[PDB]
Amino acid sequence: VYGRQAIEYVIKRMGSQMGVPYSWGGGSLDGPSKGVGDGANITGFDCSGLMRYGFAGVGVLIPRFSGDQYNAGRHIPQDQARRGDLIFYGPGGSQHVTMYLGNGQMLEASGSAGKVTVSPVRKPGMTPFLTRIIEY
Repeated sequence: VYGRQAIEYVIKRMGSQMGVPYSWGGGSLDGPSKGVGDGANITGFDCSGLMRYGFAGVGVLIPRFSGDQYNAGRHIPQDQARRGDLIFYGPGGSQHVTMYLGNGQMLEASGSAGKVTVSPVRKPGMTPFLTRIIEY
C-alpha cells in the first residue's frame, strides 16, 4: 500500500533530524526552527514539532499541539500498537508525543542530551490510546 510507504517515508524523514537539539516551541513544516521561551536560542524541534514536520513530508498537516495531535486520527488500543502509531504521555496527550517504531522503540525530540533520538518506549504517564494518522 501507499499508506505503508508513506509511514516509512515519514519515519525516515523524522530520522533525518537525528541529533537536532530539543527546542521548546521549535519546529516548522520544513525543518527545525527557533522555539520560544528557553527554546528562543535553539534551532530545533519539540516533540509535537517533530511529529508535525515528519507528516508534512507526505502532505498531511497535523495540529501544532500534542493534545490536538492526540485527536487527529483514530485511537488505537496499546495491544494493537503499530509502527507509525503516535504515542502520547500526560492527560489527553498534553505532555509528550513520540513516534512508535515498532519493537518497543520510539522516536522523540526530547531524549537525554535534549536531542532527536531513539528510545525504548516508556510506561509512566502514557495515555491509554495511541493515535493513527495514516491508515495503511
